[PDB]
Amino acid sequence: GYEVHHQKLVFFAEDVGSNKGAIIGLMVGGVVIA
Amino acid sequence: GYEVHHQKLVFFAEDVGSNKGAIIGLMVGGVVIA
Amino acid sequence: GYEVHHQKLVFFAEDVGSNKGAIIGLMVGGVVIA
Amino acid sequence: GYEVHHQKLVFFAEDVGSNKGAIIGLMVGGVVIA
Amino acid sequence: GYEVHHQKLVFFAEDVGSNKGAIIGLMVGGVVIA
Amino acid sequence: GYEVHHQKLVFFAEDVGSNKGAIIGLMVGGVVIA
Repeated sequence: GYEVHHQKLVFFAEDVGSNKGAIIGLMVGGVVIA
Repeated sequence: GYEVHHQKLVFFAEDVGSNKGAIIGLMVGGVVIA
Repeated sequence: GYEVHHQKLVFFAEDVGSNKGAIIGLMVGGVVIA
Repeated sequence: GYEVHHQKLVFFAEDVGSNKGAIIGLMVGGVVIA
Repeated sequence: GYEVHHQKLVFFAEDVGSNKGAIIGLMVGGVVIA
Repeated sequence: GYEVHHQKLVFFAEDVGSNKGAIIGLMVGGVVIA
């Protein structure tokens, strides 16, 4: 008998203001210029 | 007997204001210019 | 009998203001120029 | 002056024979039973 | 002047035979039973 | 003047035979039972 629950995973937990660049959460491969 | 529940996954949990760039949550391959 | 719960994983837990570069949370492979 | 080219991303690069289960390349959310 | 090229990312580079379980390349969130 | 090239990233570089469990390459969050 197992029980798994209430795990929680966040990437950005607050405000993201006045951005002008490249804000990525998860990136597999690929290039980014900024 | 197993029980899995209430897992939770967020990428952006708050406001995203006045953006001017590239805000991506998950990116597989691909280029980004900003 | 096992019980796993309430684990929590964050990448950015506060404000992200006036960005002008490359803010990435998790990056597998891939190049970044900034 | 920038130049980005010839990036390449593969998920399965060879034969996939006699399968009987769940072969997924990329999975966001969702359950799999096998 | 920059130049980025010929990056390469693979997940499975050979044969996948007689499978009976859950073969996933990339999985964000979500449960797997096997 | 920069030059970046020929990077290479593999997860499984050979045969995967007679599987009966959960073979994952990259897993963000999420549970696995096997």
